[PDB]
Amino acid sequence: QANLMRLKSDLFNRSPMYPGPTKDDPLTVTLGFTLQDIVKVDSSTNEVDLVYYEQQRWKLNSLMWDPNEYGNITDFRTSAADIWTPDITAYSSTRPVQVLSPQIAVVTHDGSVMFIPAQRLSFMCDPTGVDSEEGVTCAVKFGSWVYSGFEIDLKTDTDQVDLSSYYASSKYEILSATQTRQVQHYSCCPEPYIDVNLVVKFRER
Amino acid sequence: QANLMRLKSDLFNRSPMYPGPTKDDPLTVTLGFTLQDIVKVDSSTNEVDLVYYEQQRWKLNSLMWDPNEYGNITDFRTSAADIWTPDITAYSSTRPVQVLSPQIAVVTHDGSVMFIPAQRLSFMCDPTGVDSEEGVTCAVKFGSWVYSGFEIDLKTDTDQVDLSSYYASSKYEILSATQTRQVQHYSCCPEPYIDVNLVVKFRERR
Amino acid sequence: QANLMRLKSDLFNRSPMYPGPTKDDPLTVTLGFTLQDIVKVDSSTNEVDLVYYEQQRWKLNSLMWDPNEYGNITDFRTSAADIWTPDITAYSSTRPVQVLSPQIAVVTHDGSVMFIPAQRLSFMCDPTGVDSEEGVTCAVKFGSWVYSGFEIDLKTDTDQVDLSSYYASSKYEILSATQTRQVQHYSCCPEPYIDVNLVVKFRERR
Amino acid sequence: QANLMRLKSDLFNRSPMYPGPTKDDPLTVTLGFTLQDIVKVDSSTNEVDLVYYEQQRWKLNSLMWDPNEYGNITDFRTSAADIWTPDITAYSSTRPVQVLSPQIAVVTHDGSVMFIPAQRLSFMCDPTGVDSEEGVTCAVKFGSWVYSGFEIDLKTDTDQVDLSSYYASSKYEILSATQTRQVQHYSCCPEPYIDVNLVVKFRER
Amino acid sequence: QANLMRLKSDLFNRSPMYPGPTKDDPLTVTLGFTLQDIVKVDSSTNEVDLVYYEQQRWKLNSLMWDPNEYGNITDFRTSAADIWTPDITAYSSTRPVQVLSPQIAVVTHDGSVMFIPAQRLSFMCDPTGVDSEEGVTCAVKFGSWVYSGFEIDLKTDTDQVDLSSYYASSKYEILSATQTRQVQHYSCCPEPYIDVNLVVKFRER
Ligand SMILES: c1ccc(C2CCN(CCc3cc4ccccc4[nH]3)CC2)cc1
Repeated sequence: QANLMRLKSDLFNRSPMYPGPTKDDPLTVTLGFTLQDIVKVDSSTNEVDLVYYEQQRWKLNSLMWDPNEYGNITDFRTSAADIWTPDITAYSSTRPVQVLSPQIAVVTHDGSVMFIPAQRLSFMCDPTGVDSEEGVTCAVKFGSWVYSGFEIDLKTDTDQVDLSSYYASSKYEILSATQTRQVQHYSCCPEPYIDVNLVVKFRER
Repeated sequence: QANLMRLKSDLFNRSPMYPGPTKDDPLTVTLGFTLQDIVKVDSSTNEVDLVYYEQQRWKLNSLMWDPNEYGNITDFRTSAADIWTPDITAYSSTRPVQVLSPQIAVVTHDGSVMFIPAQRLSFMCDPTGVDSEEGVTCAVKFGSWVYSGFEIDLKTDTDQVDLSSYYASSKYEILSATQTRQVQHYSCCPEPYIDVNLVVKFRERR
Repeated sequence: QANLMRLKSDLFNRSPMYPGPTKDDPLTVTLGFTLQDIVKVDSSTNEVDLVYYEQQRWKLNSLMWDPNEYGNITDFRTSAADIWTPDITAYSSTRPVQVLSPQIAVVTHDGSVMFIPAQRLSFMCDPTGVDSEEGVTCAVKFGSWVYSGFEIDLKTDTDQVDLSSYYASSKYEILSATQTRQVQHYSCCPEPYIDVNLVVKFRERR
Repeated sequence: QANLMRLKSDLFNRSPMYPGPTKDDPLTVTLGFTLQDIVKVDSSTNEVDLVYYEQQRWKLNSLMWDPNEYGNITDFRTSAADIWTPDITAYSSTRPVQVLSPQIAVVTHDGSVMFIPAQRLSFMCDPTGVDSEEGVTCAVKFGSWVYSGFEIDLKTDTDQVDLSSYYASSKYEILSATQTRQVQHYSCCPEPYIDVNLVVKFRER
Repeated sequence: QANLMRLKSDLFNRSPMYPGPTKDDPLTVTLGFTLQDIVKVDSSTNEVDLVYYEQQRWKLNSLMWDPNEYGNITDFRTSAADIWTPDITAYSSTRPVQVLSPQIAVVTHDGSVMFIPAQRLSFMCDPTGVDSEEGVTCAVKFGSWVYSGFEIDLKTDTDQVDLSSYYASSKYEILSATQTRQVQHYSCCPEPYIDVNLVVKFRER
């Protein structure tokens, strides 16, 4: 207990928080989606509600330590407020995202961080043809709101969304769910922007 | 009031907060559910709303004291923000949980903590057959979001949910309610994962 | 303004906040309800919404002062966040209570505190028979969530709920509204538990 | 910018916040309503929703300064959290009031404060007869929750609610809107209770 | 990293926050709208819900630095709470605006600030004729709530709202969307007030 208290004090109370990446020191953020349920479909407003959990991973040199100096502690859990977290947001949401899980991250001695928020998201989708055999395709882009591809490099481990935790008695059946890295340009900035496109094909069970 | 002010100052202002359990220092958390009401059933979205209070108890050596050194004070009440609390959550919720009670915990001189938040939860459940004699079975898993079974040992005193405070004029009658501890070794890694599966069998009152 | 600034500084900046009552130093809290309106009745979920004022009164020796030492100031108003407040909650609510008034309390030189939050509460009630001449009876208990009768002694001035401020053009007419103090004993602990049962008999106007 | 930074520091960092009025030092608060729209009417719950802005004015000696000592600055804007604000509330609301504007106040060198929060309020009103030619009359009292007329003297500039900003394509048309000050006296206590009774007569367009 | 941590410390911890503009030191705020979707239309309450990005740009001398003194850092990202932000609000909203993006701003070495909050707004609009070929015209004014045209000079880059990110499968089709600067005079003091009128002509798809 004493060694962990000493580690947290040395990492967070001694030095200031990580101020975010720069062009000279970019950061790689790996995203992964686990789709739990398509809760609601609104044909009158063209909104679809998803329940999912987003796995986020990044590495910081400022969060590194030698386990031998801290009673062989290799990892710990801390409030997400105690550390820097990437500004990953849905680009086509219609309501503020609702958090369904505790905001706690796991820090490893090599500086690796894992943050897995469970969320409910309302996003822009026309559900016409959901009642058919062919179904309907919905798509939402996830990315850093303010950091370009020069500061935050977004990645996926696989393009396959995890559907092993998908609610078996859901109103909607998943036909396909993919997560793809895209490099986009905007009438904003000449720098490239990176997003992860979550594409879900579904129909009424 | 002076002895309690002195105790709170010695326990919270002198030392930093408990940083959570580790594999070398695991923590046992006892979980208990008291079901008060099945408020809403949504057949179009497959959501069911429960009102219940979740009893949580754990013991910390850092929260121990000698009552004789603090005017024979054996226990006290403090804001849940002043102490560490386990990250126990519903794994299949559809809305952020709503708190219906003050966020205050009871600390005993032996280091025991009791925190009983009253909550309204919307979770995933197909209520088809609720209008029948047989009823319908809903299930929701509770556990630590970030800690494994090597850090947090989640347990239940009984597998029976307390139904003594269940609303008598509820729209739904409950037929059975169990709280069972489950160990899931199947995930990735050699570490086990623990959860309390709250299983409720219910039907429309008649 | 200078004398009040000096008083608030001496009462709040000099000493830490009151840490709550103990068995050795209990606190009496007087509770009173002023029913303003029965806003909503939900026959499909068995929820009833009330708008009421909850008068709360307690006395603290730490909040006492001599008016002669502070320019003859006998009382003042302060944010409820600057002082300790009792954890009085509804035992059968279905939604987090909504606050409709500023969270400010009145402190008197004898240490008396007056806190009257205006609230909207959704609680468990079957409103079947509200459309009848006889009406329907709803009940909701109020009490400390974590303190027993040995730490917080809950009291009422009267058995009657103040209906003088009840909305005259409400959808529902009040036939009777009582607030009764109840002492309960549970098998698990020897301490008595106190609650105020708010019982309201009402029907659809005319 | 330097003179304003110096003024704010001298007014807020040097001295503690105004502790509120007393019987010996009473404060006059001038209240004014600008009705923007009657959004919703609920015949099943007897609730009416208004969108309006509430002009509040008071004067404090602690907020006075000599413009000549601060680069001829006669007034400034500050967050409402930096200053004391009166506890003016609706006495018959059914939902917590929703704030539609930034919580910023204007302070003048003579100690005058102007705070104009834009709000959405749900209050108790039977709207039976709104669909008729005669319309319906709704009333809602506003006043200090904890201060009596001996501490806060509530006033109005006019009896007329400002309707110059009322939404022209509203579902409901305003037939009359008064803003009248009332004194309530009791036999028990010598303390008067002051309120501003906002009375609105309206019908469906 | 070290140079950025040093820059943020020198800009925010050394000096107090920007206290806002004055008549003697006015500020130009550039406003731009990117309409993403007309989510909801409520014919019973006369409310229309929009999802848009509000680009805000201003320049402060207090936020200037020499990149050469800070490891050639030309820009950075910081929480909107760490800096002053203009009180730009919708004048005819019916609900508190909902934020759909992280509250982070970009600061450039010349003192330029870019803040782009993504929002969901419910505002006053009669949607009668939306089901027709001609459609319906909705308008909503945006401006500083407490600052006059003598303190905050509101500007636009173009008269045209960015519709390149408008949801293609929306329930409503955009016929025209303009953002125009207006100098209006209110019932208060003789100082002019500036706004940006967002006018949207739309119909059912
Ligand atoms: C402490 C002191 C005052 C108040 C308010 C005073 C103004 N009243 C509207 C009219 C009113 C009723 C009423 C009932 C008891 C005593 C004084 C009262 N004044 C609303 C309550 C609240 C808390």
